[PDB]
Amino acid sequence: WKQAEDIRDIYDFRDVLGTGAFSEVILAEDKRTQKLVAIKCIAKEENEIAVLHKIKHPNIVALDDIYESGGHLYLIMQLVSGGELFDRIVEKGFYTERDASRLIFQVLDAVKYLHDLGIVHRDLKPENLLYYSLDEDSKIMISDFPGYVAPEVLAQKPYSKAVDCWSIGVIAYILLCGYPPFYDENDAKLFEQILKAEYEFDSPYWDDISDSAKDFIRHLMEKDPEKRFTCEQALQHPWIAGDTALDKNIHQSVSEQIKKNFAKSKWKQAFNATAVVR
Ligand SMILES: Nc1ncnc2c1ncn2[C@@H]1O[C@H](COP(=O)(O)OP(=O)(O)OP(=O)(O)O)[C@@H](O)[C@H]1O
Repeated sequence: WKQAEDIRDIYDFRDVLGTGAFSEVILAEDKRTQKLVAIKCIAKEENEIAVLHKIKHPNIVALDDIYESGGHLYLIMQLVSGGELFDRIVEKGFYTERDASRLIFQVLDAVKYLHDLGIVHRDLKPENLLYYSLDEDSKIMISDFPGYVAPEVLAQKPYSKAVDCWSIGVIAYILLCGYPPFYDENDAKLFEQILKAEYEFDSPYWDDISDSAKDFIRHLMEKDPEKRFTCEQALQHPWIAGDTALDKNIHQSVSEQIKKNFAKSKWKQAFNATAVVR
């Protein structure tokens, strides 16, 4: 933790890379080194810095430094130039259970590590899952330090690290069909479906998906936090540890469902479709 006289003495603030609820992420140059970073600027509505600065993991975005101004906190992060999770899936032509499995393994591995350090996302979502670079074989990254929230947290019951495993469960669902497992225009009923963990592998969107992927999802999207798979157990499941994930081209359907259920995606495919032509 440092205290900048004027942070712009240290960093050249450029483009807004993304936007949060209470934050915005900005592309900046470290003027001292010429290296490119992402800076999360958080408005003012240590113990955290200590553990957060100790985070060293391939599939987690590094917290390089922290500066504090009059009314802001500036988190100097590893720059990632790959884009969000669903954006890439929608923009690329071939998608399989295998690609989904290879993505979940990484998320599990990263989250497991975070739980060993005592960190608990609790708000892990696809917007927090970014590709490291633009290449096809690029790894996924957790950036951060509406259905994704575990039933117990919404029940205001006591909860633990297991809430992240539920969140990972939900992402795996969308990664295989393209739409959230809990959907309703009325917010009140939506929270009831989540609290009851009531969901199905409805046809025909779930016709080509293997049984092992379903069983896997069932064990993470478990209402009981004590029956729910840990990161370790899910990492030991055949769908992640074995060879049960299929190589069926399930892209078109998953992609269209994402474009339908997520506003950003429909024209992210369009921008990229036009930008690549040149
Ligand atoms: N290290 C990074 N490199 C490049 N882009 C990033 C980086 N971190 C975040 N972004 C972009 O900025 C967005 C904001 O990230 P965050 O602000 O961490 O996500 P969020 O969905 O807004 O979660 P929250 O509302 O809790 O802040 C990301 O979705 C992504 O588009």
